[PDB]
Amino acid sequence: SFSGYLKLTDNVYIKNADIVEEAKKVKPTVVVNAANVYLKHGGGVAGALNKATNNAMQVESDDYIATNGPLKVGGSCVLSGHNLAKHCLHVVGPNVNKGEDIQLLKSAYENFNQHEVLLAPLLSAGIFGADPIHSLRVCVDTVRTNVYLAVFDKNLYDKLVSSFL
Ligand SMILES: CCn1cc(NC(=O)c2ccc(F)cc2)cn1
Repeated sequence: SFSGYLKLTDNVYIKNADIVEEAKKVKPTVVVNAANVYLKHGGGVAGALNKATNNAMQVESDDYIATNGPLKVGGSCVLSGHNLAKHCLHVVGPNVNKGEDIQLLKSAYENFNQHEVLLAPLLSAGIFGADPIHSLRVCVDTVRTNVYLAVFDKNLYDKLVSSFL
């Protein structure tokens, strides 16, 4: 199971880890992707997860978009986890670098509540432009299921833990 995590709350855990390496190691039932509405996994966590699947995640995602159209900001879809997990929950947090409503971050985290346990990144953090400290606060105040957060950046992980209220 998950190892080396710091317990933040009853159900939220955090670790300084590369979510791809963490997924390959644990093979969780659900790995969360920091997706965009088009499921175009170009960079950040999405680009890294997709590259780990040898682009199979992108091929599957393009078929999903061709059939269903884009996701909503704050929405999600469950697709295959490929070699990383049983499932990948593609969750679209608001991208503040695209002027998207940061209030949609709570709606984005609500998708995690449909899964009993998840391996996840901080939504809207990194290249999505939101403050990761704010993302962690929304996560702990929204998610009620067991979430294991992987924070790639050591310095950010330390800042998140040391400032956690
Ligand atoms: C650790 C590497 N890294 C940190 C960030 N983000 C921030 O720290 C931040 C802080 C305040 C903001 F208003 C927006 C973003 C993205 N990558």
